[PDB]
Amino acid sequence: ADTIVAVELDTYPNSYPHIGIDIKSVRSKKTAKWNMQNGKVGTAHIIYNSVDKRLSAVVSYPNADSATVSYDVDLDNVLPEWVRVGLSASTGLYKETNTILSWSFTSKLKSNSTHETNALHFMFNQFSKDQKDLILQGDATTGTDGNLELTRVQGSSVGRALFYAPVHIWESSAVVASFEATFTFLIKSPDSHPADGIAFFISNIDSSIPSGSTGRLLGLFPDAN
Amino acid sequence: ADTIVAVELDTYPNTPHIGIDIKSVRSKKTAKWNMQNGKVGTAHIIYNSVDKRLSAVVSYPNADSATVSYDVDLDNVLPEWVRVGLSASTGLYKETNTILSWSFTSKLKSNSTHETNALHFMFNQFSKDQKDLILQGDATTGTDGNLELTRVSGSSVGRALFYAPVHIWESSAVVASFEATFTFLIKSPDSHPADGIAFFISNIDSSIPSGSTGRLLGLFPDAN
Amino acid sequence: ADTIVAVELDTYPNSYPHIGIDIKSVRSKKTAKWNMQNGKVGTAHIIYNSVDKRLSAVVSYPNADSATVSYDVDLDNVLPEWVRVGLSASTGLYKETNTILSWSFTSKLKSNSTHETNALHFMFNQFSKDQKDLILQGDATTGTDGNLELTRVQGSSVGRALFYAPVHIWESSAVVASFEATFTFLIKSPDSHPADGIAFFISNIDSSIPSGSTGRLLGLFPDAN
Amino acid sequence: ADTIVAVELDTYPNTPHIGIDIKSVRSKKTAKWNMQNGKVGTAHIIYNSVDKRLSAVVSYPNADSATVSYDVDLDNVLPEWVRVGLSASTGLYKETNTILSWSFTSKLKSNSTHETNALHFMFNQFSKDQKDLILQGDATTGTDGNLELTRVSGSSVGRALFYAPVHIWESSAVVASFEATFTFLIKSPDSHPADGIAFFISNIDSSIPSGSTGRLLGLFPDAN
Repeated sequence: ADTIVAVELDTYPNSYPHIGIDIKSVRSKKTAKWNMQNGKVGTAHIIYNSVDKRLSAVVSYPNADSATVSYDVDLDNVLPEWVRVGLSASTGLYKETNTILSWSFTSKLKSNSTHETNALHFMFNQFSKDQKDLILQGDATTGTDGNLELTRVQGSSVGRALFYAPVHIWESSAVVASFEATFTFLIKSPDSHPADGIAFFISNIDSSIPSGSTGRLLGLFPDAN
Repeated sequence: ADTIVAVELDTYPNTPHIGIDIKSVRSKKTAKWNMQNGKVGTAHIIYNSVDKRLSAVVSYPNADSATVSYDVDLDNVLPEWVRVGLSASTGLYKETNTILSWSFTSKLKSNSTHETNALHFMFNQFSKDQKDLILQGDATTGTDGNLELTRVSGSSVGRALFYAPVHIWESSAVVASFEATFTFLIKSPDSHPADGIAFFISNIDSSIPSGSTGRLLGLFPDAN
Repeated sequence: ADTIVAVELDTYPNSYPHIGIDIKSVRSKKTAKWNMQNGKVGTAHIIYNSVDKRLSAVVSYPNADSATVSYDVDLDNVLPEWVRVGLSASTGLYKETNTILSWSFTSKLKSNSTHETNALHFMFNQFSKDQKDLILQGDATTGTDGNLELTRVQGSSVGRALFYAPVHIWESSAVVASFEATFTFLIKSPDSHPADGIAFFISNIDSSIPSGSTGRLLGLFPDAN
Repeated sequence: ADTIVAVELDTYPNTPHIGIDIKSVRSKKTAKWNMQNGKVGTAHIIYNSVDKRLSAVVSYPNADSATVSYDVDLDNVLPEWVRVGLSASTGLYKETNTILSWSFTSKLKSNSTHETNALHFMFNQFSKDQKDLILQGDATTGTDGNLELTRVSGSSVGRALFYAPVHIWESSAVVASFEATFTFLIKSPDSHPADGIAFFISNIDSSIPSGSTGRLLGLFPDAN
């Protein structure tokens, strides 16, 4: 199975819409109430550092309240050293979209050594149709008004975009490793109470959507069971 | 008087450790520090308004690192606008408190989509006339392209502050965060020297209080 | 007199609206045609580096054409080493505004020395009412919807905002010095053909608006004469 | 075959200089280079679509710098998507082509308000398993935390490419710009060594052509 660490946002009535931190399981290690806002653009900000060992996520909407969830986890003990970072989404049987308007990420490995910092950073505010630096899985596509549609714009759609370059998320010799990620999303549905999930995840480099991970398995987990 | 939050590394008797001071010289949290005389050290200080915890690591090449953290809401402690700086004091010893590099980054992300207000600077080489630094006391710039916080040749305090006020919090921001790194060199010919260096954040017109020598680091006027 | 190097945008019928590079004089060293677009947000991008010694500026409008002007100048020979960088605007006798929606700047001094880079960077996407890191001159004010109004929102208004910290723009020991600046502006007028000027400028640290620098002297020059 | 733009520094006879090569090994522009054996050098390469000029500086500590520039519209030369890398070749000499650090930054700013697509990486320490680098030929990572482009102990070519494709141009961008810095160390025991290092940009599946030894640098298949 893949190793997944995910910060996910979902409305699946398994049980209000919530934001949750998932460490290797769909049974969230920590959750907080999130008030989904149909048709508004949301902003999710994920941050981690190895001195604190605290994975944290804030989701806010313009003019509305922020939902925040934090969880103590040492990712050294959870992930491979080299990973791929990406975005996932799964639709229930409703008409709705999962559009990502922008995605940026920064990883930093600071050594013991004076000024020895290794860093990766990418920022996408505009996705082209041939976004060669992204691995698109599922029903995910780019170029859609310069956006990335993660789910098919077909109920029970699942889609994922991973950044191409493997990311060195930790190292047995860094005094501080840290990453931060931010994406803006828009979830539009015609329906009153649509079931939908978006997640930012970190997995082994060769992760693939497990067979049958639709719905609240979010394109990441093969099973709750 | 001035409002100070500081991460300080010192060896003063008054009974080596790294410590977090929130407004008083009586450290809210300290860890044991293994001062390596003549070796270059690096302090990394980090804070964000989601976790509300101030953390630091000091490391030396060969891997003795020390780290300390304190959960504090700096909105409730600091003014909205602050100046940031480096401070140091020597007891009666021949010693240096050299800063080879210092960099800082501050971000306020709004609830508004495409948020960010940011400030960042990086000093890897100090000039003799370093106009973007406010030098207080015995601090000087330029000696080897470095910053000397105390005077190089027995009781000397010095402080360097970045010129621009920094916006460290704003009421509607979804996350405020800052980060600071500085590499320092404390070189004493004496084996067990009394010395202290600190990264601090203060009201924008902080100046060295009367009597802030020794373990008060140029920061505090008393041991309250 | 101050030393001014400015990239300015103006419609003063002295003589189409143009973008011009000004080195110490209001009599632009180089100009290009600019088609002012009332009520639209424009983006100006200024870049310089000391290897090329080419000061360049691009102004674009969403969906419209770009105006670009470039000029060979070695700023080592023009400016003091330490400067203040800022934004200026002057209105003719028309009703119109000069609103800056965002301003970001980056200066970098790279030494001969391995990894010896000094850098300053600031980004404002939101200006508060008490923007303590800006020196406001003239009729300039902040907090206006989180914007900076450079001119009074009074015909023959002049206003300027300078960043607080002196900037080390060059050095006799850097192998490459460079800066880049970007700001978004909105110029609204009710009038058909309003006369207005906006500039990004670099001056000595203690520059002030010269007495009587209204109109096409832009808050920078004391005289054409 | 592969499309190459390269900034190369070499000492091959074939008659020291830094040069800009746009698709051929016959440099479009060269300047005189004063190779300092055993000293660490730093190459800085810069380009933006407004000026449409590719520029480079190589400096050594003690200030011999060399610089070269060429006015070229890289949209008309390069594919839209490229990979970037470092390349080196040794004649028959004992020598190293060590890379101590390499960093790159690419930006595409749209006409759209709040533009930016960006990529940046910074390597100051290479790992033995450096999965974000594609190593070709004799190049290896990890030796001292460094990248060795040719093999360290007579005719060796090696190239390192960053994994992710880079978007270096887009048709609606108001300015595309990139920047590259790398510090290198060429150490030969021999006084006048034949060697060449290059920063290059290629189609994303460039590989070492047959016969690209010596002055062809692992980049070109012939002297055309």
